[PDB]
Amino acid sequence: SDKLYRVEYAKSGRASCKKCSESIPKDSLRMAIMVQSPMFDGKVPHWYHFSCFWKVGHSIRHPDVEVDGFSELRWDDQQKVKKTAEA
Amino acid sequence: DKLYRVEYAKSGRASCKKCSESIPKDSLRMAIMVQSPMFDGKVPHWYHFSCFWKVGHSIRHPDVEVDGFSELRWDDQQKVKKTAEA
DNA sequence: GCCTGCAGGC
DNA sequence: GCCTGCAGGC
Ligand SMILES: [Zn+2]
Ligand SMILES: [Zn+2]
Repeated sequence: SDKLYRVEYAKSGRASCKKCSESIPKDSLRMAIMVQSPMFDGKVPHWYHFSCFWKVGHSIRHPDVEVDGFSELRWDDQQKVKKTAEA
Repeated sequence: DKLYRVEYAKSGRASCKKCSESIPKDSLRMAIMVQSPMFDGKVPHWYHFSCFWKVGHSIRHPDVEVDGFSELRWDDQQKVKKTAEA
């Protein structure tokens, strides 16, 4: 993907939130900023807790198109994302 | 503590202790379970379903002797039950 | 228990 | 691409 953001249920409980530094629990809703790596080719996620993600400031107009993995979310979470972005 | 286990193969890496060929992921496989003296916990010796019977393993009552039996799909439950009889 | 293949994190 | 955890084999 070439999108700037990603959302998904945490594939493990091992990722740390770039903002608050705590672990992001398996299966919890997490969002990433996708960044290029200097050490190799490929994009790499910077993960945040859902709430942590929004605190750090974001002008996401249409979550459905800008955020990779939006469609694979449970419906009510797709809403939680829209309501939050629009806020 | 049952002596046998049956399940759909969790991976494709296990090798049949009768014929030596690999046991394909999700295929129906059977094990005799053995206690390890190197660590607490049982080691399974896996077989392709058919190979299991060709080495002299024997089961009268699958339901009770074979761990995992009742989570098999129905037709596989019947296959095991009949093969055991035969 | 040890190994290994690979998924997840970075 | 490097590191590590871990599931799955034995
Ligand atoms: Zn956080
Ligand atoms: Zn075999």
